[PDB]
Amino acid sequence: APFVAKDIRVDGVQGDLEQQIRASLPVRAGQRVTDNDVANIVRSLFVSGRFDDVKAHQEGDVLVVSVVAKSIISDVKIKGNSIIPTEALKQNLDANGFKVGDVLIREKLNEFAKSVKEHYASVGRYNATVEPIVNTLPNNRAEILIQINEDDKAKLASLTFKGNESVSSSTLQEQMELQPDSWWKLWGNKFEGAQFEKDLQSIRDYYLNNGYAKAQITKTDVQLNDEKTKVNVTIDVNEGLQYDLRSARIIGNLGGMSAELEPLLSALHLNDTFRRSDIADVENAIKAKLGERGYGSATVNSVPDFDDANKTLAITLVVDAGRRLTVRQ
Repeated sequence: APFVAKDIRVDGVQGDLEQQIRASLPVRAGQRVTDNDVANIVRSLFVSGRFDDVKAHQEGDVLVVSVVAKSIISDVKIKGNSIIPTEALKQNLDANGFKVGDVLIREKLNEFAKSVKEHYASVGRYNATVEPIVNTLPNNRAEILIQINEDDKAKLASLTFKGNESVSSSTLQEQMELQPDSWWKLWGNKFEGAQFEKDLQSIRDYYLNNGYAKAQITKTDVQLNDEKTKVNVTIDVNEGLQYDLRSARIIGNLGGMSAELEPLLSALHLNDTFRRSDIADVENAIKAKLGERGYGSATVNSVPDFDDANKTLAITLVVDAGRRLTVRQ
């Protein structure tokens, strides 16, 4: 849709190149320009090889040209490398166009990372990870960082606890199967060794097996290492107040049985420190009991109610019994 380009902005870039883009622009501040002219700019730009993307529209009186330029490589560095010597990894980069000269092509980077993974596997580190990182820098440049873990893991260095008001470090780490100097599989990336999932329970269980029935575990850090041995771990825990059990009131669909279920709240110790494990064993018999009469899908669910103020807690075992059975011969 033709128009007069009073100004001509060029958006993607800085200096160096912003300059040469301008200097080659087939068009002139001031003239009026067709779709066709503008296409000519955009195609000329793409043919250089230098851009992942070029667009061009009118923004009032100015022809704007946005752009996204291939970075060029300032430093290449590798951490975690350890039995493929850096010499050879550096040689590989340099054969695959990741010399410092060069214009980074990002996809070839991931291809390169895959290929190094495949070499680590000809030497039997089938768990290796080779993840490349690109930090971008001004002047249309960037540096490359190849991160390598040749196994996952290495030995666990330190656990550290934050927000543990009342319970000590030393206590919680007896709750945990994972002790220092035992290994710490890190399943690449980002999903805590499976078994550490376990131990976060042990803990939750134990604040709940000892009053603190708000204890949410807040967050968890993992500190790797530069070389990818040793890791430091940090568990952030919010204990909250340490409640007590006053009432133990039941509801819902009990399939008659209210009868013989009410005698079950009884090896409970009302007006004493709350406890999940006790509260559970109730649900267990409640559920065994309902099972006798053929209700063996019955579901208990411990809702609560709080005196934060007066330090106590009101149990509401919502039950219901998934049908009765009746087999008949």
